[PDB]
This record gives sequence, C-alpha cells and structure tokens, in this order.
Amino acid sequence: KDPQFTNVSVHDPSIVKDGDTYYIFGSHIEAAKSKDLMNWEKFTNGYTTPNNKLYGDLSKNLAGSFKWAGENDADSKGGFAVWAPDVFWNKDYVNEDGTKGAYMIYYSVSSTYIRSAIGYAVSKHIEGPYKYVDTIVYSGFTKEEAYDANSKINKKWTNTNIPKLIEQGKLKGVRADWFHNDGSYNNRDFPNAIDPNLFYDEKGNLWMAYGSWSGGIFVLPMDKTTGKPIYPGKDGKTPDGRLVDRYFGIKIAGGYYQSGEGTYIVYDKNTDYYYLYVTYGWLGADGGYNMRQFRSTSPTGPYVDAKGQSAVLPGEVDNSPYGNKIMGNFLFERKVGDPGTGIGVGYVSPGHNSVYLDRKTGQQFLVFHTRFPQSGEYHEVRVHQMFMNKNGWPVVAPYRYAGEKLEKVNKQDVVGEYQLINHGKDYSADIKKQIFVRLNRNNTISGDATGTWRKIGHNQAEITIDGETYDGVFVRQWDPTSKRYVMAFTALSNEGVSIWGSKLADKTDEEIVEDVASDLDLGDTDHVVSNLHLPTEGTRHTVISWTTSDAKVVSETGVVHRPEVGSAPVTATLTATITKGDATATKVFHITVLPYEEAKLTAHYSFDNNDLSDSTGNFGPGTITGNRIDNEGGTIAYADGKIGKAAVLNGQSGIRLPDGLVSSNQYSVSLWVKPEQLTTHTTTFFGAKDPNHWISLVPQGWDGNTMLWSGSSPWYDGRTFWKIPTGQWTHLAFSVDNGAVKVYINGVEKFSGTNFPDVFTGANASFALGVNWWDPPFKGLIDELRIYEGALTPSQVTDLAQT
Ligand SMILES: OC[C@@H]1O[C@@H](OC[C@@H]2O[C@@H](OC[C@@H]3O[C@@H](OC[C@@H]4O[C@@H](OC[C@@H]5O[C@@H](O)[C@H](O)[C@H]5O)[C@H](O)[C@H]4O)[C@H](O)[C@H]3O)[C@H](O)[C@H]2O)[C@H](O)[C@H]1O
Ligand SMILES: [Ca+2]
Ligand SMILES: [Ca+2]
Repeated sequence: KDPQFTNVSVHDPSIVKDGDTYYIFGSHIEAAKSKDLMNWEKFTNGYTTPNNKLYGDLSKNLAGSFKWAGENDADSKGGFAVWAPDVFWNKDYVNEDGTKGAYMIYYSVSSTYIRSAIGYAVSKHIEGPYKYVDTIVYSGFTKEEAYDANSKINKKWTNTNIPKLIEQGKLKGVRADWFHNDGSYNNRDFPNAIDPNLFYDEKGNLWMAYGSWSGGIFVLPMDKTTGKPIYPGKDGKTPDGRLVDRYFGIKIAGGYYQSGEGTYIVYDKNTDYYYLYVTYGWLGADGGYNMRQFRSTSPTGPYVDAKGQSAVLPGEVDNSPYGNKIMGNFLFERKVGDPGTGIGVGYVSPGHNSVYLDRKTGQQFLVFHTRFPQSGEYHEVRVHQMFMNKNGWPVVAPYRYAGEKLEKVNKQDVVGEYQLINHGKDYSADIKKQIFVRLNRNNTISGDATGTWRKIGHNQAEITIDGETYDGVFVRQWDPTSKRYVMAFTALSNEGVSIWGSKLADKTDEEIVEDVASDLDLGDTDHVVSNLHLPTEGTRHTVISWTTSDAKVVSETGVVHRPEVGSAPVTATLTATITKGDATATKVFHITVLPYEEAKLTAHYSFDNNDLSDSTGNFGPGTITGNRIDNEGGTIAYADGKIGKAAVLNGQSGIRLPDGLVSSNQYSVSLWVKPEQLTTHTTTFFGAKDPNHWISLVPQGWDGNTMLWSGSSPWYDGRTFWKIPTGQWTHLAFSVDNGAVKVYINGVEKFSGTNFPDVFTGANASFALGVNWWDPPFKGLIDELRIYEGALTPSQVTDLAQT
C-alpha cells in the first residue's frame, strides 16, 4: 500500500490549478484541494449562509439570479440550487477597481427540470469569496404570464435579460420557436441552461458550452474582458445542418429531450483537436451515468465520434450508439480466492467530468464523481489519467491515478493472464464485469476471447478481437484489491468501444486451487435455517463442485430441509471439490439444519368483547387516536367480523398500542383486513421507535400493491407484487427472525428477503393500527390482531388463514 488516498464528496467537479495546487469546485458550493491529485481536502461549508465560503451572503450576493431560480422556489423550495460550476483564471478580465486578472466562476441555478439560468461571479483569489456580476443565459421562460407549482415567479420571457438584449440591438427580437403553442418553453430543440464549461481555443479565444438534457448542448463565444456572451444575433444552420440560435448559440451535441450534460471541451495542440466530453444518462445509482467523447477540428463543431457520428442527435432517439463510451458501470469482481477482500473495485454511474491538461508535459486527467456498488447514492471524486492513443483519442486508465506515468515497458512484463472489461455502448443500472484472457508471448490472445496483440514502441498497445482493433497503451497502475502495482492496458476500437485490462499475478494451478479453498467459507453451518449459497466458480474459471452426504438435509445446491416441529435437528456433509487444470483441492463443511420451532402467541386483540383488550393478559388495552398516531379524537365501533366482532376504522380514527408491544428481532404479526377503500401508504400495522425508524404493513404501497415497508434509515421494500381486494376479507401476516423477513397473504408466502432492520430492540417503540404520522387513516375493519415472539412456521400461517 505505498500510495495513499484521501477522498471527498464534490459532485460535478471542475478541476482547476492555482500555483501548484489542484482545486475542484462542485455543485452545492462544495470545493476541495490537493497537491497530488490523490489526497483531497475540502475547504467549503456547503450551503451555509451567510459566511458561506465561496459567496459570503449567498442570498444578497447572488440575488441577481435567485430572482429567476435556485432560491426557495419550486424544486428549490426550502433551500438552494447552485449547481455544476466551472472556474478558471481569466487574465484579461477587468475588475471593478479597473485592475486586470480574476478567477471567474460560472454557476447554474435551477428550480425545475427546465427553468434555470447561468450566472457568474469573480474573485481575485481562487478560494474566495466570489462576487456576483451578471446572470446571462436563461431557460424555461414562457410566452405569457406563467407560474410553476410552489413559485410566484412570472415565468414570462420579459423577466429574463432578453428585453435588455433587444434594447441594445444584441437581438432583433423574440424567436417564436422558443415557445410551443400553449406558449410553454420549447425544450425539445432548446436547452436547459445549466452546466457551464468555459474554454479557450487555438488562438486563446474564449467559449462557453452549456446545456443538460432538453434541446441539448450549445456553445457561445465569450467576451474575454467582461465575461459576457457575444450572442449570435441571428438564427441559421451551420454547414452540416446543426442549429444556430440568435441567443442560445450553436447546438453542438444532443437533442430531442435526450440525455447528455456536464459538458467539457478541451483543445489539444499536440493533435489540434477539440475534444468534447459529455455524460449520458441519469446521475443516480439506477441511472447508468456514463461519460462520452467526441472530437472536432473547430471549437464550434461538428463534433463526431470514432465512427464519425454526430454528437447532435437526428431525432428523439436512443443516444446509446453516439460518442465513445469511455467509462460506465464496471466491476473487477472478486471471486472466491482472489486476493484482497470484499467485492472488488468498480464504479456506479461515474460522470460529470472535467479534464486537466498539463501544458508542459502533455499529461492529462479525467476528474469526475462516481457512486459505488452497494453504497447507494454515496459519492466520492475520482481521478483517472488519460493518454493520447495513436489515432488522436485520449484513452482512459482503468484505475484511478496513483503517481504512475507513461513508460518504457518490456514485453516479458506484459505477457500473462489478464482481467478484461469491455465498456460497450449500452447503459443501465447493469454493471459490466471482467472476463479472463491471456496475452501470450507469440502475440496471440487466448482464453475468454481470441485474437492478437503487439506493443509498438515503449508503450503503445494494439489489440485485435473478432475483427475489432482497439488502440491504446500499456501502463502500470495501482490495484487496491491485490495491493500491488500491476501492468494494465486501455484501448479504443473504431466503434468507439473501450476495453480495459488488468494483469493478474502468475500462479500455478496448484496455487490457485489452494487460494480458493482458503477463501471458501459458508459462515455459520451450525444453526442453519435457510438455503445456503454454494458458489460454483472460483477465481480464473476454477470449478467448484459440491456433493452432499445426505440430500434430505441439504441438496448439492444448498437447498435445506428444516425438520418438523418437535423433530431432531439433522446433519450432513458438504464437500467442495475445487478444480483448475489437473490441480485439485477439497474443503468440507459439516452442516446442522434446525427444525422449526413454533412461534409463541404473546398478544391477541380480538376485539371480541367490544373493547381493545389483550385476551392473553400480557398487555394493557389499546386506546383511540385521531387521524395520526400521536393525536386523539376518534371513534371505534364494533361491527361483525371475520372471527367474532371486528374493529371499525372510519378513516378519521385509529388505535394506539402499548409501547414495546414488540421488543425483539424474533417476532411475528397476523391480522385480517376488510378495507372499504385504498389510499397509498396508509398503514394497518404500524410500529416505530421514531419517524425515521418505523415498519408499516401497507395494503397499497408506493408501487400500488400490498407491501411490508420500513424506513428511513434504511429503507426496505417488502414487495408482494400482489393487489388487495376491497370489501372482502384478506388475511395478512409477517415473520421476522434475526435479519430474515417473510410475508404471507391468505396463507401464501409472497415475499422472502434478507437484511431486514432491527427496529424493536435497542430502545422502546410505539405501535398502532390504521394511523401513522403522515398518511390517511385506514378505512374499514381490522380483525384478530395476533402478535408472536418467534418467526411463525409456514404451517402455522396456513392454520391462521384457516378458521
Ligand atoms: O410529522 C412531521 C414529519 O415528520 C418527519 O418525517 C420524516 C420522514 O418521513 C418518513 O417517511 C414517511 C413516508 O414518506 C412519504 O412518502 C415519500 C416516499 O419517499 C420515497 O422513499 C423512497 C422509496 O423507498 C423504497 O421503497 C424505494 O427505494 C423508494 O421508492 C418514496 O418513493 C416516496 O413514496 C409518506 O407520506 C410517508 O408514508 C421518513 O422516515 C422520513 O424521511 C418530517 O420531518 C415531517 O414530514
Ligand atoms: Ca461541468
Ligand atoms: Ca374478532
């Protein structure tokens, strides 16, 4: 572990270098710095105001733009939306004391998917504070007086700077295309005006590129002295038919509501290309955020990919095949017996890049955020080096930067066995994973694919696979999993498809097989109650073959059979037999499967005596709420029930149950509902230590089906995929045994899942019926609310669905 990292969360980072310091400015007024692109240190205070670091009094300072969006309005209601900034030292800028030189920050304020604007502020010193100057591109404005939900900002186009731009003849007047017919904004062809990128060209002229989804990316020339756009003035098309707009500029990528934002464009002189980066898809874990690359010889476009396809989309089409997919979801998955520990290094939804191009050395760096597998929306910044391949395309390193650099590489150090990921073009929540190949000394590639390779010169890599020639480089990289510097390669085909390779360490088949044994564990095989996951592959296509000493206890796949209540617990032996080549090893596990034990009835509110009593004796009676759990003022009638009399919930009332009704992680609930109507989220059985710690049995959940639901730290979706009938009785129940949760309907298991929260032990919880904190009370009758200490047996539940 020579190298050493120090992480931060900065979302949509724009890299910039002051003196010998690196700096990244992100959305939500986050910023951090580094000497090494490795250890980062945050120096902002987020949205704190005043004494906000970057702005001081955020609200007065930037009031120019909050008038239009980003402060306490529509989607920004209750806070601020200051997004996706870009910073750069502008030496030619004239400050307001008439001196020259200033760090400029362009930012986005947005209050809906379309009503946004770009503004900018200046400081003389990179760390701040920056001071408002002007708000300069707007989107989402209407033809006539219009307002958004939770806003009283006249959206009409006369609230924008456009009036004044026309006043100055910077425009001849309003374009009718900006509006649809109802007069709403034409975000099919015109941009959401966020995600600014400022760049210089071949001659050090300055441009702003911007846009996100909606009509796509435009670019505008900028006045180097005042930082204002030199607006086109006229509509038209460019020679290749791309849109030019008097105000928005020249469309250079995207279109027709399709994804694509986070634009960053870089002039490279060593090749004379304008490299355009843009990030496709949605930013969240399930959105498949992925970075794309094109290039143009002119800053103004046309920008095209490795296949010469336009960045600008022809219609409202899948954008998948456009641009070079240089990075998306991937995972060098640890299989059993791989060194290191845990799942392996991979990213999820990596995107919104910026790039730094060290002027003296040609060295290049991709800087971006990514989420990670099994981390949810948690995000850190990452930095991957990039190297100009032989076709004028920078190719992106597989691992984050760790001091490495381009090198004279010897052939022996390449030859070997690799992990190989292929990024493709497609993008979704799906994660791309490795195959195993080897690069043989006779310049062939064998294993999970077949083909050829060469190393030209010191480092240039040629790889050719079922006709596809990928061009890039070879280079050493830090592998956190093995904790070593490993040889590696990254390379682009003429489809604009990247493949990445990491070298595995030489290892005899004997060696591998013993490694796999050593890593093969099954956890607790002494108190076994549910099926065991028997892995069938180890590292490097190692076959793990499983036999059983008794398939009545457990199958070769790990299907267990719990003996009956009151039966002895049963034993058996599983034999892993691990094989690579002719090498083999053998690890055994002795298993014990436990019989069912009967869960034990602890409270029963039958309502059978026109009262709220617990016929077990164990608990005090229920008492009556209003429409919420912590209020009062309701009525409970007692109508005829599924079994004797039932409670009546009239939509206004609910029932409060003793705190600590449940107090374990080994418990169960049964009850019978006949619902008169169905309101989303409205609970039946509600249990809660507090409003971020609760469990709720819901007839029509967020998916519109019945479901057992738990939130907010963490959420957990017990989805039945089954819809309750009104005006009819339906028996419900659920088990919880230390982590394990099942849910039954009308006797039948509809959900089984795992890792369910322990919400009723380490304090004391409130409990209720039909009411909660937030949603309509329950309408109708609830019957035979039985509560148990133990996880109910499947047979016990079919007894319950019976009468
Ligand atoms: O009394 C004043 C209130 O108390 C405080 O409550 C804290 C918040 O409320 C709790 O949630 C209650 C719950 O949320 C409402 O619906 C909104 C849902 O949020 C989304 O959650 C994500 C989903 O979870 C998974 O199933 C799946 O991954 C996602 O689809 C969900 O999609 C929305 O439907 C509803 O009204 C109510 O039942 C939380 O614990 C906490 O955040 C507040 O200060 C105040 O309001
Ligand atoms: Ca950006
Ligand atoms: Ca009853």
